Amino acid sequence: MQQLQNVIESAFERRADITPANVDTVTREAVNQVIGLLDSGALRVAEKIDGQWVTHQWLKKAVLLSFRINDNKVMDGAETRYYDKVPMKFADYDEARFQKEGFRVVPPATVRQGAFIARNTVLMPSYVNIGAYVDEGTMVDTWATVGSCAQIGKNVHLSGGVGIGGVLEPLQANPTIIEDNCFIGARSEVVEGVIVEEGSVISMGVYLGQSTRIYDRETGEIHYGRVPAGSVVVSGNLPSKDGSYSLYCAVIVKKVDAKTRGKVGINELLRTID
Amino acid sequence: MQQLQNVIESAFERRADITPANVDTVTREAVNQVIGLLDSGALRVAEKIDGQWVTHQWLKKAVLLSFRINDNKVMDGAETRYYDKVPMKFADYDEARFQKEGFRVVPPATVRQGAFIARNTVLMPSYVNIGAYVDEGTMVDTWATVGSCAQIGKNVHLSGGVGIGGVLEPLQANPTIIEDNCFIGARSEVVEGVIVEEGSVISMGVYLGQSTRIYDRETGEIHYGRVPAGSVVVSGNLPSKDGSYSLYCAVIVKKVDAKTRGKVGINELLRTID
Amino acid sequence: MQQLQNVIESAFERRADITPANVDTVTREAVNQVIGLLDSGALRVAEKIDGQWVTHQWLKKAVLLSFRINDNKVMDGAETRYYDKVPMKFADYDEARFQKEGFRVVPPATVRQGAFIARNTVLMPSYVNIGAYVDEGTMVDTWATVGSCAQIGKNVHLSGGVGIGGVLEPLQANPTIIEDNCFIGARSEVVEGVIVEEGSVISMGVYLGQSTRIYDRETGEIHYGRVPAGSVVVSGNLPSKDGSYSLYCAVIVKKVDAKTRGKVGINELLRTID
Ligand SMILES: CC(C)(COP(=O)(O)OP(=O)(O)OC[C@H]1O[C@@H](n2cnc3c(N)ncnc32)[C@H](O)[C@@H]1OP(=O)(O)O)[C@@H](O)C(=O)NCCC(=O)NCCNC(=O)CCC(=O)O
Ligand SMILES: CC(C)(COP(=O)(O)OP(=O)(O)OC[C@H]1O[C@@H](n2cnc3c(N)ncnc32)[C@H](O)[C@@H]1OP(=O)(O)O)[C@@H](O)C(=O)NCCC(=O)NCCNC(=O)CCC(=O)O
Ligand SMILES: CC(C)(COP(=O)(O)OP(=O)(O)OC[C@H]1O[C@@H](n2cnc3c(N)ncnc32)[C@H](O)[C@@H]1OP(=O)(O)O)[C@@H](O)C(=O)NCCC(=O)NCCNC(=O)CCC(=O)O
Ligand SMILES: N[C@@H](CCCCC(=O)O)C(=O)O
Ligand SMILES: N[C@@H](CCCCC(=O)O)C(=O)O
Ligand SMILES: N[C@@H](CCCCC(=O)O)C(=O)O
Repeated sequence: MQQLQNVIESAFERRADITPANVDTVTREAVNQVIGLLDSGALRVAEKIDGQWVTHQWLKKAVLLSFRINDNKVMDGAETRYYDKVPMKFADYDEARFQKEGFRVVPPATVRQGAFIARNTVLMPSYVNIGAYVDEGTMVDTWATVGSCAQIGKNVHLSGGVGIGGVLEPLQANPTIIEDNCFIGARSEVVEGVIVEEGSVISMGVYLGQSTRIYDRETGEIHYGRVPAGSVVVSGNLPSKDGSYSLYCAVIVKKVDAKTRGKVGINELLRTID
Repeated sequence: MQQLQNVIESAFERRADITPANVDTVTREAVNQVIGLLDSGALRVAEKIDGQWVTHQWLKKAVLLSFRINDNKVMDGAETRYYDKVPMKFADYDEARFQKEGFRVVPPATVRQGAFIARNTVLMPSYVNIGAYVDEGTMVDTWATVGSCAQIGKNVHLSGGVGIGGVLEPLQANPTIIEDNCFIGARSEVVEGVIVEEGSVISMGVYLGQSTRIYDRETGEIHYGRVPAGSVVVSGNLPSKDGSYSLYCAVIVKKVDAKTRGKVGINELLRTID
Repeated sequence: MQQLQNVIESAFERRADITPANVDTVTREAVNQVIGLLDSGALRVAEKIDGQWVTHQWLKKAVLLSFRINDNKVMDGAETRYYDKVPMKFADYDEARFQKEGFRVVPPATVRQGAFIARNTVLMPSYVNIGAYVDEGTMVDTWATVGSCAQIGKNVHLSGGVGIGGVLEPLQANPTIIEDNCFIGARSEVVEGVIVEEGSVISMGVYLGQSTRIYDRETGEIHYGRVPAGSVVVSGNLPSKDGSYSLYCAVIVKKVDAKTRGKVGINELLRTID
């Protein structure tokens, strides 16, 4: 990986001057290799280590560079045409590979090459962008989007119309991360490297970014950037000092319980069979 | 229907042990028949009877079982491939059938087999899941989603990015129902068997589930699970006891009037011609 | 343009009696010409003149008439079929034209014919409807929608799941307009001819329509229908007179600054190369 990491970090510095025509064979083959590993799950943009999520910036750099080294090509849709430079992950798969890989892909769900999809996941019509990692047993419901380099844990349920922030535009320092066993309610959005800790339940229409106050009504504590494991979060507002208006905020109303669990469970019958 | 209802309710009990390989010819043919009837409108998951919506649980059971009896197959997209077990409703249609059926399907709108689409409807790019029923003159605007088994009335307008809850995952007791002549504003969501009574207008960004308080500012009455016919609903918040924060709620601000009607009308010129 | 404007305004009056069969060759060829010009950018539905946006109603009329003069046709998807009357903009393009045109179209992004897409734009999977105009350097992120006749400025960033109001259904007087250099946050919606003035930043989950109060906490001034240039807008609520509840509103919390700019920048490396 040093043999790759090196070439990669070298080119990034020259990013604005590289183009699909002036790029040297070395750098091209390397970025190519790195994208192929992300696509495999062999490498991943962010990892939890010693109980801390860490970002491998050189891997974000390679994702970025792929856009400088590759040229667009016409892609043939059936009733229309496309012109883009990132290949479709599943375009070369056959039943054997799909069977071997063990996930379900509902038309017209789409995934870019360079994204990792784990066994036993179900992708309803949705989008998974380059460099993302989607772990085992997770469902990505209709019109949801897993942003560039985003990290989705095992057994997570991303409801309909949910958006998980990328790192490409706007440019971001760290990917967005949703830990294991979380449920993200319909039309909610999690962006800007916010971390939703495991086993948490985010309600519908909840918008979390670095400037969002996650208010714990119990303790009076206000969080920023992260949702403490096992929380149930809903939309609310906090009043101005004069009380003349109030602004949006996320409110932790309680810890997940049986009652909550009743409404957010994963349906095993929909998962992979034997 | 007893000849079908019977086999169906028998297998459901053995749901976890059935698989596409061990399933007996009988049960397979039956589930198959039942799905074909839902697809026709001949049967429907929930029906209003004596002015009460009622759920036919055995029909929800068959929808569920279809996922145990059928195996995935590679579906050929143009630029990509899919692997799933529910056929595409329109894959076998020709102009004659489309002409005869009388609705409009805008690419890349997609509908699963087992869903009923009525005459004179317009599907912008969106998703309609198995077992759903969409009645006459309704428009499903861009990126909207009609969840599994959901019931949509006649002349309804589901705006852009609207989501109507399914019953598959999370698993639900009753489907979500939107009665006739309702207008659901952009990016709103209605889930968990909530019922929106006829002629109601839901504003943009309104999220309704069983735990959502639908507050009538006029009467002071708080509803749960249903929107009284002819209401105009918008987002709001209710203050904590200490007044230190407030939480999301839906507010009935008034009864539909000419003024309202001015903003939510169906455009007949877009509907079917002669 | 008078030779077209004339025929157009004549037919519109007879809109309900025209059909794909009874329509005269003249009116057909004209509507056809007018749609071809909108598609080219040669004509546009709304234009800023003397620092005021103005709507060319006759052009909205032609868009409307196209739905009366054209008949549906089966469109062949790969795994499914469609039945509609507005052709796909890119169906006839080849690499040369795409290269010449200079924008990027990510599968399965879709655009109707009669919509203008400018050089150096990037369309992630999304929808651009007939008569819309999307200016230079703009990005339309995943699942966003540019409504019928909507006007999007240069270098604008429409985030994921964003919806920009159309004028077809419900029927609208004026198109929705987003001026140059604006950033519209994830899952927000701008409809009903509201105008977002240049260089403004709309946060996530902000819903703006004619009845939305845009409250300036600094001045105490409440706007309706427009976002003053350079504002940063977020969701909030305003309290009832009795203080027994509060209702949704948009709050201008500040003027764009370096801090803001840090979170909303366009990524030039993603744009067109040389
Ligand atoms: C978060 C919930 C699970 C509710 O938590 P719960 O049921 O365990 O707890 P409750 O006791 O009901 O609520 C605790 C407090 O929170 C408040 N609360 C809970 N949920 C709330 C909500 N959504 N809005 C406002 N307040 C809420 C309660 O009013 C209560 O108030 P208080 O404690 O002060 O008296 C629920 O609100 C929710 O968000 N469910 C998820 C909905 C969802 O996303 N469903 C997916 C849609 N299904 C589909 O198939 C869609 C398909 C598609 O769109 O494509
Ligand atoms: C609900 C409305 C129709 C407004 O109701 P109305 O116009 O009949 O009533 P009003 O008199 O304006 O409002 C009554 C009260 O409700 C409040 N109110 C109304 N609408 C409100 C809103 N959206 N937000 C907050 N308050 C609102 C008013 O401020 C007023 O306050 P009060 O009475 O206390 O003084 C409107 O707000 C609305 O939601 N319209 C629907 C918007 C929509 O979904 N459009 C579809 C978008 N069009 C497209 O083409 C999108 C395309 C795509 O996304 O793909
Ligand atoms: C508007 C912001 C940029 C924040 O403005 P800022 O960072 O310049 O200013 P701040 O100093 O943080 O905020 C000023 C005031 O507004 C409040 N505020 C700011 N943003 C807020 C928000 N989102 N919610 C609530 N309050 C907010 C602050 O709390 C602060 O309060 P006060 O001044 O009274 O003390 C941010 O909130 C925001 O909306 N960012 C855009 C998020 C977004 O849409 N990202 C796109 C997602 N990225 C992807 O890749 C998605 C992919 C996909 O979905 O497909
Ligand atoms: N907000 C998105 C934009 C992706 C752009 C991808 C492309 O240009 O191909 C993200 O950061 O992931
Ligand atoms: N929330 C959605 C999930 C559908 C899953 C369909 C599938 O697995 O094929 C619903 O209940 O309708
Ligand atoms: N709300 C949308 C509906 C578009 C309908 C287009 C069609 O019928 O083909 C708009 O006004 O743009």
